[PDB]
Amino acid sequence: SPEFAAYKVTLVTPTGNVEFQCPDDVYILDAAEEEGIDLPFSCRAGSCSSCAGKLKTGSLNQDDQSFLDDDQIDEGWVLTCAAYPVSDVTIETHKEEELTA
Ligand code: FES
Repeated sequence: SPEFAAYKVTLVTPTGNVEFQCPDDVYILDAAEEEGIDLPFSCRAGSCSSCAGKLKTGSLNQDDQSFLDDDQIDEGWVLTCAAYPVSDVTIETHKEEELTA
């Protein structure tokens, strides 16, 4: 494993695609906000639905999230405030309304 790495993050938002580099040790949401991007959030701690998105391409680490159950992780759900990229990723944002619980 490299000590450090950078990953291309593409966010498909309701109003456009936005893209940015994200370090291996920076959450999706923080890397987006570093580039002026407006995403939904609240707790910023991985324990709610505000920042939910759907993984479309690549792989994510979500050790730091606690709200999504294993079934939801297997459905492609992502808490963008608690997810690190481990590859180039594409994520559809603003998806909280699709969650059941
Ligand atoms: S804002 Fe609450 S889990 Fe991300």
